[PDB]
Amino acid sequence: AAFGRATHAVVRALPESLGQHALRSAKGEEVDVARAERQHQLYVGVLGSKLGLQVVELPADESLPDCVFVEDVAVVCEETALITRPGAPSRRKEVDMMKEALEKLQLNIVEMKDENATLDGGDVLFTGREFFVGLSKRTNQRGAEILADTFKDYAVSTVPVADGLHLKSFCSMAGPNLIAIGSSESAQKALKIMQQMSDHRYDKLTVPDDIAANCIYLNIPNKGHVLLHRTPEEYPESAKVYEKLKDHMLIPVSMSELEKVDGLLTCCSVLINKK
Ligand SMILES: *[C@@](=[N])([C][C])[N][C][C][C][C]([N])C([O])=O
Repeated sequence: AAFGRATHAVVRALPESLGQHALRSAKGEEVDVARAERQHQLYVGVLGSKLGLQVVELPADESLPDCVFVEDVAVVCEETALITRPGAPSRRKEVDMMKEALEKLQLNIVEMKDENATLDGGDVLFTGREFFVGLSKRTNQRGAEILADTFKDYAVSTVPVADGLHLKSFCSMAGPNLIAIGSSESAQKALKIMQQMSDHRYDKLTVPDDIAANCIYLNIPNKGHVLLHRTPEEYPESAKVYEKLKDHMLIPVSMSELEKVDGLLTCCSVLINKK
C-alpha cells in the first residue's frame, strides 16, 4: 500500500499525424516521428519489461495527433478513475478508448461531462496524501471541483499556472513526501503557494531545469524506490541531482522529440495499483 506502488500502466502509441499535427505551445524544430517512436518504445519498455508492470498499450488514432499523452485523459486514485474533459476540444475523443480500457481493469469510472468544466490530467499533482490541481489554459476552477468531489477522500487545493503549460510541466513526485521542483521563479512561486495550503510539509528535490522536474516515481516489489528521470544528454545538471538519490533505482529516460510538443515523462502513461 506504499506511495508509488503500481501494477498496471496505460500507454498509447503515437500516431504518424503527431509529427505535423500535435498541438505545441511554441514553434520549434522538426519532429523525427521515427525517433519519437523509438523514445516511446523505450519508455514503455522500462515500465513493462524492466519494472514488471502490466502494460495496457492502446492503438494510435491518426485523427487524434496527441493521443499518446494519456495522462491528460484520466486521473486514477485508489480504485477510482476520473475520466477528464481536456482543455483542448480536439483531444476529447481520446477519452473514449481510455474509458473502455479502464473498464476492463474493473476501475470505478467517473466521467467529467460538465460542458463547462475542463481538466487536463497533467495539471493534477497527487502527493499520496492530497491533491494539487493547476489552474491553466487546460484546466478550470469547475474542473478542479469535479475532481475534488470524485475523490472526496482527499483534500484538493488549487494553484495558478502560467504561460501555455501544465502544473506538472515543472514538478512531480520524486518519492514519498518528496516533490521534484524546478528552480525557475514560476516554479518556486507555485510550490510555495502549494506549501501554505497543506497540513503537511513536503521535502523538495530542486533541479536546475523545470522540465526535468517531471519524472516518474514508482515503488515496485523487491526493488523499492524507482525513478525514471530525464537523461544527462538532455539535462545534465538535473540528472546530477537525481544521481544523489542513492536508495533510488535511477533510470534515465529520453523524451526529446515529444518534448517538442510539450510531452514530458508523466504525460505518457496512467499508473494503476491493482491490489
Ligand atoms: C503532460 N501531462 C504535461 C503536463 N501533458 C503534455 C500534453 C502535450 C500535448 N501536445 C497537448 O495536450 O498539447
